[PDB]
Amino acid sequence: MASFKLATDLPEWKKLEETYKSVGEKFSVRDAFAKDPKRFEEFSWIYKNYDDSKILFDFSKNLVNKEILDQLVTLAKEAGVEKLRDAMFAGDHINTTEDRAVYHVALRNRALRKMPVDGKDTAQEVDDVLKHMKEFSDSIRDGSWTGYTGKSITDVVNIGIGGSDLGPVMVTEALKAYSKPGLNVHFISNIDGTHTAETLKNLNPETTLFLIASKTFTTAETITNATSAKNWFLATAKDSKHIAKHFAALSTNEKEVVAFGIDAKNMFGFESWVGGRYSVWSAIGLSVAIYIGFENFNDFLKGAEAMDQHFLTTPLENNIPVIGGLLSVWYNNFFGAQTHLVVPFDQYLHRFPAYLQQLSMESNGKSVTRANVFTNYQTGTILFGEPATNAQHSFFQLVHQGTKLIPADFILAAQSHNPIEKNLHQRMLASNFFAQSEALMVGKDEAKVKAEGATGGLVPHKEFSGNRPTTSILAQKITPATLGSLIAYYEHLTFTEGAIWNINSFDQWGVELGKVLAKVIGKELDDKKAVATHDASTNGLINQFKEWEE
Amino acid sequence: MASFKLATDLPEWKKLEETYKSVGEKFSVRDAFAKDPKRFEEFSWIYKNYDDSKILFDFSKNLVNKEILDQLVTLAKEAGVEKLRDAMFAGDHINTTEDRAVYHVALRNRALRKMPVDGKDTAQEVDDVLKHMKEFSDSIRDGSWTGYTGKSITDVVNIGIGGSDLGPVMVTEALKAYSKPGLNVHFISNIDGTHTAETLKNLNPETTLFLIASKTFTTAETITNATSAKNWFLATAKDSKHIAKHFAALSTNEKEVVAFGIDAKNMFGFESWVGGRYSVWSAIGLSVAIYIGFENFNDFLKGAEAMDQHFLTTPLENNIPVIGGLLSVWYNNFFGAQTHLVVPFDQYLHRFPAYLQQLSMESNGKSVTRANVFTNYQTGTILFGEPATNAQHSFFQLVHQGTKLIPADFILAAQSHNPIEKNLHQRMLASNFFAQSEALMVGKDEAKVKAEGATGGLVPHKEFSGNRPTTSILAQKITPATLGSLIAYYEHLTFTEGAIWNINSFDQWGVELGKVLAKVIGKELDDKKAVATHDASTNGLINQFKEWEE
Ligand SMILES: O=C(O)[C@@H](O)[C@H](O)[C@H](O)COP(=O)(O)O
Ligand SMILES: O=C(O)[C@@H](O)[C@H](O)[C@H](O)COP(=O)(O)O
Ligand SMILES: CNCC[C@H](O)c1cccs1
Ligand SMILES: CNCC[C@H](O)c1cccs1
Ligand SMILES: OC[C@H]1CC[C@H](CO)CC1
Ligand SMILES: OC[C@H]1CC[C@H](CO)CC1
Ligand SMILES: [Cl-]
Ligand SMILES: [Cl-]
Repeated sequence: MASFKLATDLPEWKKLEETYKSVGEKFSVRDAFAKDPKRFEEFSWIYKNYDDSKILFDFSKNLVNKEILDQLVTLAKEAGVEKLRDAMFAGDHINTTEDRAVYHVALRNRALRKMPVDGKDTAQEVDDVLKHMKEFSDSIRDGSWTGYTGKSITDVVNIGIGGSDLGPVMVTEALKAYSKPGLNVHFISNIDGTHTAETLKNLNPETTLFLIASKTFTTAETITNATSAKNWFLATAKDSKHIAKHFAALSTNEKEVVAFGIDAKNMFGFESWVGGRYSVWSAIGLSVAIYIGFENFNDFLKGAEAMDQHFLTTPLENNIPVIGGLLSVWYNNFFGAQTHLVVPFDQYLHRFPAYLQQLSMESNGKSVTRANVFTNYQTGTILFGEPATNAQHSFFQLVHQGTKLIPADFILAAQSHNPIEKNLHQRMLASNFFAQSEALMVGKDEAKVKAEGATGGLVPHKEFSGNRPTTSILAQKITPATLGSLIAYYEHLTFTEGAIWNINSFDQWGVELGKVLAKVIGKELDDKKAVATHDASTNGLINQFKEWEE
Repeated sequence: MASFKLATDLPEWKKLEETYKSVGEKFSVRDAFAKDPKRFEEFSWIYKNYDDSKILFDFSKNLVNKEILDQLVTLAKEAGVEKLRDAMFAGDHINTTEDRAVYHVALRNRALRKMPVDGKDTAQEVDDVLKHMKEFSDSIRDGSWTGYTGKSITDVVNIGIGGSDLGPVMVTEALKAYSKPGLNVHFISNIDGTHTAETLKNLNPETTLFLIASKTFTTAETITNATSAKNWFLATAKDSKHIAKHFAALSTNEKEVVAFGIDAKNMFGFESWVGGRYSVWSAIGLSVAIYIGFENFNDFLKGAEAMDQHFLTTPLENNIPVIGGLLSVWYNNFFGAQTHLVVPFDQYLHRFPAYLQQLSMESNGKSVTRANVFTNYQTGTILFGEPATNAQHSFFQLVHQGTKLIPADFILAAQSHNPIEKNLHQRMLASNFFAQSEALMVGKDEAKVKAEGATGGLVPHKEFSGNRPTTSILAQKITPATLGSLIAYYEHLTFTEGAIWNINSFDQWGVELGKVLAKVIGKELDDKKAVATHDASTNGLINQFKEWEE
């Protein structure tokens, strides 16, 4: 139970509103650098990972100074961010609406610290699943697990949706440099039959392995997809005994897995206290272990663990995910910026924004606090993004010259996995990273536009305001460990935001509703009659569909 | 030159502010349907395509009624939307800042209407490029254009970025059902050397054709990529005489193409008046014509042409792209919603939101009007999305239960290209389409939550406000023609928004800045000394990079 009801009840909230009007609204980043020669040092932090690799988190181009950050830290203290964090790590049931622990941090407890739920350590139970994952993924990779005709597996198809899909997708794409030729992964997720048809069309049943990924093992889309995949498999295999070499399950529900025809020995389990959008660290990450090997997957976990330790043990004023979360609150609640842009200067990370979009928005898109009252202040932001340099050629127009503040995170690795042409591409990429954040800060004034040759009415069109904020995140290399730390950064940022707003970051009563009105209409689409059971728009759309369907 | 300075000073703007306060803010969509039994008919329009196929645009779950829509139409008349549209179609130089025509509509002039720029008809000149495109794409597909060892082309690699990349990507993905076995397309765009390395590593130089897609033929990323691709090609082919069978260009700049080593005969041309984000209809679409055949590409153009005719000839109150644009203004400028969500219930259309994100934000992210003064009101929204059903399990939590208004467009085809399992998947997909928009409108009140079994503090967490607006777009089938119409709808919606805001939707001075910013720093990355020529953050980031680079 909550120590306060509303974020607006915390004394520092009004003080921040007043600082916004006196200092924040008209904040000049150019002036801040001129006032404070040490600003880069003061507003950048080096994170050291467990493997002694490093990531620089530079917040110094944000609309923040010492006064503002000190106030945000006081707000975090008033909100009990540390109390809630500590309860999370203690295994307390801080998912109050589902009455569940929130223990993705236990999934990556590779040190085997005591991490109890309901007074019982989880360290060994988690480790045992990882050992099963190692054994199975090793046998897929070395050919000792063969298909029904005695061939090594060449293609692994994950079937799942939401938290049972997007993490596997994003992480296999991100760490594809660590894959091996001849072993491919695929991801079926949409119920749209296109997804199944296009994915399976050119695969060989004899050498394809399915992972059916579902926490509940009841999700409409996933079980239907999995059934259609089984039918494809059997169209060639022509005997149900062959299923056992070709289908495994990633779930919390052993009874429903067995009911589907998968042997319990090929179920990779996890617990209720793993949220889908926090699940890639669990059995749900099996596709990643198969694609890049268990040891790389373990390194990914250890990266998360090291960031967890940083979050747990660091005073707020130097705690990197907390700082990111405080700046998000600053922009969301005081500037009224509705969005948060994440731009990886990295093609492997092309699905990173999409993954973070689920993490962030599904966590923090809430209107009710832990005191069970409605928020009349803003909660979760809308997170979006695409990789650079492409984004620079497209919606960066609006980032630079539009009327909306869009706080932005830019991410670059100093070293490429693909340093082709003697690192020419990489140097060009990095130059863009530095130059874009610089430009967003410094802008281009009327005098400069004139000096560059514009006259008369053209001039204002070529001006740039500057003072457009960015956070720059520079890693040495996007290894498994680094990616693990980067995701955990955003997990704990998300945590911080939710703690300040006093929401439950860990339920999802909208995604849960997502299965009820659809079943009602599904049955109406199976009947022949025109429908009149809904509002006129829903009826009209259904009836028009009925006239146009096959 | 403009007939007004600022949208806020059009007479109807202050009237719409008063209507927002009195009727708009607290608008009840449920009450609207109860008051008007004909609401679905009054606020939905069937669009008829040139091939007699249809698309239903249902706006009736929006926060709009006759009073509001009539005021928005008056606003459009005061802003001179029709006069600017007519000037666009006349070939006038409405891109005032670059002194260019805006003539993507001429690209899809299959009717060969008189469409002049600078007083000279473009119809035959456009048509002649399309004839070249047909000839070449036919020759790729029929194996008469062979590689340097006499083999059919199997892989076509477009190299380009932004406007020269995202349309080809999105449309080849969208129309993949119309492709043929054994002829694949790929898209290199990022400067990041990963993009080139991963795309080329398993292709055969003997059967790979490159299209270098660049309006200017000077873009740094594209020319660098193209050079690296030529190096890869020559590593196997050895003799540069073989380049003529493997490299073609899509460009306005013949001199630079020929300087690169591409024969002028293998340039597919277009003109200055094609903006990149409006360019897939031009030579830039050659990869589409190769992948799906010229006839399908031509059908795509004819769908756009039909929607152009609708936009040109329809009174504002019944003009479908104008209505969409008026609603956008309503939400952006009166409700203060910063975002616009686009969700295709269609996996083929997975890259459709990203394409629209460029179209929309790059067009309308501006702060200066055609009277060359700064705005005192919001312009372009932030457009985002992913396909459903994935999105329902990603971020729809926030759409349903968060604190932000997010106008959403949902798109479904009645018929799938892949009606597997006797259309089971398709019926399930459709059910979701109808149910999600219904749910966003109806919500779920406190009493219903109690009736469903929640007590005490759990109750508010399970409430849904409803009155969350959607637009539903139901097509018969996403054919080439349908997709052409759909993109043109969003082009003309974008046009409408910009016309009301009095901005130039057709320049992109932030994208142009980005293309000259990186070279300065690139030269500093080539020296190995530490740098102190910038602000302390930019210096700090460059210097840390230098410490960490290979
Ligand atoms: O975030 C969520 O809870 C949803 O995306 C789930 O992750 C998705 O609905 C799949 O649920 P399950 O894993 O139970 O099949
Ligand atoms: O929208 C734009 O203008 C950009 O995205 C361009 O398409 C991109 O910069 C590539 O330009 P070009 O086609 O001249 O290579
Ligand atoms: C072989 N599978 C064992 C699964 C294990 O019992 C579980 C772990 C977590 C939930 S269920
Ligand atoms: C064979 N290529 C000719 C290209 C033609 O001249 C052009 C058309 C549009 C711009 S340039
Ligand atoms: O073309 C591949 C497709 C896969 C799913 C089956 C399901 O019956 C149909 C064939
Ligand atoms: O591995 C494929 C890669 C492609 C680009 C060339 C550029 O030199 C290097 C090899
Ligand atoms: Cl297990
Ligand atoms: Cl041509």
